[PDB]
Amino acid sequence: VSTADIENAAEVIKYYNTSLGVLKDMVKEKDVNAVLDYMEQKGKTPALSAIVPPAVVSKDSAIVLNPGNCFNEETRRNLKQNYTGLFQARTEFYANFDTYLSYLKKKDVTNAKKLLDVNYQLSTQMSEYKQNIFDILSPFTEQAELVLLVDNPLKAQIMSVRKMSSTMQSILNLYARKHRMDGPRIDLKVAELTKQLDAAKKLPVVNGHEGEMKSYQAFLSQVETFIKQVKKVREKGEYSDADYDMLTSAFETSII
Repeated sequence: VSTADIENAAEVIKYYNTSLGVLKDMVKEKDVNAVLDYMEQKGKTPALSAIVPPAVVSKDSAIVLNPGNCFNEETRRNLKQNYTGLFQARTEFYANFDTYLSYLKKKDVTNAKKLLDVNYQLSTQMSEYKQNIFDILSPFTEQAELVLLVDNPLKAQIMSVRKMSSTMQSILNLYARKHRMDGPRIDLKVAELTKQLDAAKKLPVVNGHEGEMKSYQAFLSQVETFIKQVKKVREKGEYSDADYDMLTSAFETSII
């Protein structure tokens, strides 16, 4: 591991961290759910008390649209394509909301319903582009970690926490798709999480890191609790915010 390797690896992780924040901001799943819920309700009643969450201005678009040469050209292309597609779908989704309200003002329920249906599809697309970006990055961030943790006696444990935390967040982001739940996809990701947890459970005790070992095994126990909760929620027939918040809370406690 040279200084060039280290810089490269840092740049990869930098881009991931910026991406995590940007995608959190650009697809706020509960806000998107809220927009769609208001659209549905406004077609039934005036829904006079509602204030739908406004679309925040894009931050760090200069960074995410310009992935560096720490990624290969194909990767750079695919990242740019997915971000570009995301920003376009999001623009449309929010433009369409305004137009929808104007069709309703004109009593044009027929055209309003069609624009609602288009927005359900744009919501799914936004979420797909977001997950696509994480999926693209995953192999490269794993390589970057190996460089940065090369001399760290807890590299395997550290990497397992980072990997499983990403998988839990991916499951949360799917679960939040209230209007178009992909049950089998959630099950697939729970099976990935389970494989990660099985791998983690094989790791040895590292001598002289008594606190870190305790911390790590508490995390593993919480991951197992999370897996079991997601399975129980998957036996139910509809999304609920209570279930989402239970799961997100289970996640947050694991990373404390």
